Amino acid sequence: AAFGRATHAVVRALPESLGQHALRSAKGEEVDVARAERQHQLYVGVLGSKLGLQVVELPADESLPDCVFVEDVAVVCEETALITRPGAPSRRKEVDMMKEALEKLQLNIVEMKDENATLDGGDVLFTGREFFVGLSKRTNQRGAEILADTFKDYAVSTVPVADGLHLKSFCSMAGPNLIAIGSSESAQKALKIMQQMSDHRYDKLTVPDDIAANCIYLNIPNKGHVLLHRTPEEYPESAKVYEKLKDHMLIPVSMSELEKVDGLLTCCSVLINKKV
Repeated sequence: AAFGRATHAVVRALPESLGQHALRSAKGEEVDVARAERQHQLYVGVLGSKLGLQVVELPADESLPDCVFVEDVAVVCEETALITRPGAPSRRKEVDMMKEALEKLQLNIVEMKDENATLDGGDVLFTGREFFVGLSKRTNQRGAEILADTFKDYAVSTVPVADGLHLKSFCSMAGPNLIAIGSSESAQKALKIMQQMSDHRYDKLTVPDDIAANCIYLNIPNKGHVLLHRTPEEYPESAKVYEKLKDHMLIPVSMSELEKVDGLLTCCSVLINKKV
């Protein structure tokens, strides 16, 4: 029915191999794995206990150190699940535990098994109206075409993404017809490419920190517009921009330890709307 409706959330536990062996763009501090596990169980508890989603929590795999970032292996729109082929070849066995979880929930399963196609679902921004697929180092044109043949009801457009990023490294849906966007020059150029290719005017929400533009919008029954954004302790200037949304229910979620391995808020869940 409404945009942002979900009943189910597919998540995955963190391996202890994440702190040394999961992929990171930038060079920085060592990853506290136990602090990354406590921040991820607060996130699952927002979706499961505080919002009432039905949580499938997949077990961790120590040979897959990026198995927590489950948005990259599955794109779900309505009841059709596109099982993606990820751009990193070491992450391609994370589609095995996802495919069992989404056919236990009885969705329609389309597998991206073409050997020339890559797509990360963190390059996929679903606006409710249409799809924007970021062309990056993890997602080619052939993976964007397989996403277009899977979802034939929706317009699929391509945007170039600057290097080492996903498309949702600087943007997400913060509500119906509302795109949160970072204020860097790679983020602002990509929003201008996305606004000229669409039929619709989207309302725009500029936050100063680019990683803080990744937020989770949810339409939850008997609670309304729900926005999961980053904390004021992490990013103070971008959380006061989120506090101007007085119709939204704002939940601050800390994700400070998974940000060292470029993992953001949308990357750790696949949100499913299952109907009757």
